[PDB]
Amino acid sequence: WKKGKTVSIENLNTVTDKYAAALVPKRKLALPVLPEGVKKAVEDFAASVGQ
Amino acid sequence: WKKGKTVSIENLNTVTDKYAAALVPKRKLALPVLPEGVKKAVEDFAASVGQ
Repeated sequence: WKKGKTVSIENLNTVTDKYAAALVPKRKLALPVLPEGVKKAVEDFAASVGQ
Repeated sequence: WKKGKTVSIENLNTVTDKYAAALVPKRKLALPVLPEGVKKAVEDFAASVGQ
Protein backbone atom coordinates (compact mmCIF):
# COMPACT_ATOMS: atom_id res chain seq x y z
CA TRP A 1 0.00 0.00 0.00
CA LYS A 2 1.59 3.24 -1.16
CA LYS A 3 0.81 6.66 0.30
CA GLY A 4 -2.00 7.99 -1.86
CA LYS A 5 -2.46 4.97 -4.07
CA THR A 6 -4.75 1.98 -3.91
CA VAL A 7 -4.23 -1.73 -3.39
CA SER A 8 -4.55 -4.04 -6.38
CA ILE A 9 -6.21 -7.40 -6.02
CA GLU A 10 -3.29 -8.93 -7.89
CA ASN A 11 -1.18 -8.00 -4.87
CA LEU A 12 -3.72 -8.98 -2.25
CA ASN A 13 -3.80 -12.39 -3.89
CA THR A 14 -0.06 -12.99 -4.09
CA VAL A 15 0.03 -12.10 -0.42
CA THR A 16 -2.65 -14.72 0.22
CA ASP A 17 -0.52 -17.15 -1.77
CA LYS A 18 2.28 -16.56 0.71
CA TYR A 19 -0.01 -17.41 3.60
CA ALA A 20 -1.21 -20.62 1.99
CA ALA A 21 2.30 -21.62 0.93
CA ALA A 22 3.29 -21.84 4.58
CA LEU A 23 0.31 -24.05 5.30
CA VAL A 24 2.18 -26.84 3.50
CA PRO A 25 4.58 -28.72 5.78
CA LYS A 26 8.33 -28.45 5.33
CA ARG A 27 8.57 -32.23 4.93
CA LYS A 28 5.51 -34.20 3.93
CA LEU A 29 4.33 -37.64 2.95
CA ALA A 30 3.68 -37.84 -0.77
CA LEU A 31 0.28 -39.41 -0.15
CA PRO A 32 -0.98 -40.25 -3.65
CA VAL A 33 -4.52 -39.59 -4.68
CA LEU A 34 -5.48 -41.77 -7.61
CA PRO A 35 -6.57 -39.37 -10.37
CA GLU A 36 -9.61 -40.14 -12.46
CA GLY A 37 -7.29 -40.19 -15.48
CA VAL A 38 -5.77 -43.44 -14.21
CA LYS A 39 -8.56 -44.73 -11.96
CA LYS A 40 -10.81 -45.13 -15.00
CA ALA A 41 -8.03 -46.51 -17.22
CA VAL A 42 -7.76 -49.37 -14.70
CA GLU A 43 -11.47 -49.63 -13.93
CA ASP A 44 -12.60 -50.25 -17.49
CA PHE A 45 -9.61 -52.53 -18.12
CA ALA A 46 -11.22 -54.65 -15.42
CA ALA A 47 -14.61 -53.97 -16.99
CA SER A 48 -13.37 -55.09 -20.41
CA VAL A 49 -12.52 -58.44 -18.79
CA GLY A 50 -15.90 -58.30 -17.07
CA GLN A 51 -15.09 -57.45 -13.44
CA TRP B 1 -12.02 -75.06 -55.71
CA LYS B 2 -14.23 -75.06 -58.79
CA LYS B 3 -13.69 -77.26 -61.83
CA GLY B 4 -11.54 -75.18 -64.14
CA LYS B 5 -11.07 -72.19 -61.88
CA THR B 6 -8.39 -71.21 -59.41
CA VAL B 7 -8.28 -70.77 -55.67
CA SER B 8 -8.20 -67.26 -54.25
CA ILE B 9 -6.05 -66.45 -51.27
CA GLU B 10 -9.01 -64.67 -49.73
CA ASN B 11 -10.65 -68.09 -49.49
CA LEU B 12 -7.55 -69.97 -48.39
CA ASN B 13 -7.29 -67.47 -45.55
CA THR B 14 -10.88 -67.65 -44.35
CA VAL B 15 -10.43 -71.39 -44.28
CA THR B 16 -7.34 -70.92 -42.12
CA ASP B 17 -9.43 -68.66 -39.90
CA LYS B 18 -11.79 -71.58 -39.35
CA TYR B 19 -8.91 -73.78 -38.25
CA ALA B 20 -7.58 -71.21 -35.81
CA ALA B 21 -11.05 -70.42 -34.47
CA ALA B 22 -11.32 -73.98 -33.19
CA LEU B 23 -7.97 -73.65 -31.45
CA VAL B 24 -9.73 -71.44 -28.90
CA PRO B 25 -11.39 -73.44 -26.11
CA LYS B 26 -15.15 -73.61 -25.79
CA ARG B 27 -14.93 -72.23 -22.24
CA LYS B 28 -11.86 -70.32 -21.17
CA LEU B 29 -10.40 -68.30 -18.35
CA ALA B 30 -10.42 -64.60 -19.19
CA LEU B 31 -6.79 -64.29 -18.16
CA PRO B 32 -6.08 -60.55 -18.45
CA VAL B 33 -2.92 -59.25 -19.98
CA LEU B 34 -2.22 -55.74 -18.79
CA PRO B 35 -2.00 -53.60 -21.94
CA GLU B 36 0.68 -50.98 -22.28
CA GLY B 37 -2.12 -48.42 -22.54
CA VAL B 38 -2.91 -48.96 -18.86
CA LYS B 39 0.39 -50.36 -17.59
CA LYS B 40 2.08 -47.05 -18.36
CA ALA B 41 -0.83 -44.94 -17.08
CA VAL B 42 -0.23 -46.61 -13.70
CA GLU B 43 3.55 -46.75 -13.94
CA ASP B 44 4.09 -43.03 -14.43
CA PHE B 45 1.39 -42.24 -11.86
CA ALA B 46 3.74 -44.01 -9.48
CA ALA B 47 6.66 -42.22 -11.13
CA SER B 48 4.98 -38.83 -10.67
CA VAL B 49 4.93 -39.58 -6.93
CA GLY B 50 8.51 -40.79 -7.26
CA GLN B 51 8.27 -44.59 -7.04
